[PDB]
Amino acid sequence: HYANQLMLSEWLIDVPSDLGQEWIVVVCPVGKRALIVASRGSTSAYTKSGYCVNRFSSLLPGGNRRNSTAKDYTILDCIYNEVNQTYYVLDVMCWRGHPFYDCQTDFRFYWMHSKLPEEEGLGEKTKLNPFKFVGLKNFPCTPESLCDVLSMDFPFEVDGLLFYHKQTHYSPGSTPLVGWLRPYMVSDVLGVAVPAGPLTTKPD
Ligand SMILES: CN(C)c1nc2c(c(=O)[nH]1)N(C)CN2[C@@H]1O[C@H](COP(=O)(O)OP(=O)(O)OP(=O)(O)OC[C@H]2O[C@@H](n3cnc4c(=O)[nH]c(N)nc43)[C@H](O)[C@@H]2O)[C@@H](O)[C@H]1O
Repeated sequence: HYANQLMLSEWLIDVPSDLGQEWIVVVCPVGKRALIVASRGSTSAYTKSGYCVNRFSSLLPGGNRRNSTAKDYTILDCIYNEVNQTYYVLDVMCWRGHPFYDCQTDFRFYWMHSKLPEEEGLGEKTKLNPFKFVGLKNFPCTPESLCDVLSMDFPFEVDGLLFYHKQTHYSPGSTPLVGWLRPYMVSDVLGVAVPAGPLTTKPD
């Protein structure tokens, strides 16, 4: 079935000792989690719960009129952002038929840092690509980096931060090797200094 296909995070309560040297953080936009599947001709979006929420065309190698082939299917882990009609790419499980489930995440993240941009107008709205696909940036988890990101400006309403272990592979379901925290939470839970501002402002 198409359900339980996305790797899920857990609240990050315990702080990994090798955090700054073995983990990377991703700032996530507000939106809906989605399994994306481009296969022979078209692209389909599934919910975390497994059912299709859309079937359209995209500039992904998988489905599309112009660009298609056998086992040329591509599978992504995305967060759909309504206000921007954009599918923010979080992870890649399979590209052009090359599976990446058994690969460590820092490889997966780097592999999309360069292969997504290589697709002509993937980042723009177009007749064959009505929905934009934009890869999310990941950063180091050193104190300085965390401060950098927490003071950065994003083209979307930030929902939270995901913490990935560089070594873990891709396995569907919740896992401790992937952490989650609202931005205004890092100070307490991660015991570090942080730049005052929108992203670090706690709710009272
Ligand atoms: C709690 N947690 C560990 C967590 N929460 C997350 C994320 C995340 O990575 N981790 N996100 C990427 C986002 N998120 C929160 O869950 C919401 C999920 O909404 P969305 O996936 O876009 O719509 P959807 O139709 O899947 O919504 P669901 O019925 O699942 O209802 C939302 C609930 O799913 C659960 N959930 C979603 N993602 C995760 C997740 O990744 N881990 C865990 N443990 N739980 C999650 C939470 O209870 C969340 O409140 C987000 O809006 C945000 O409030």
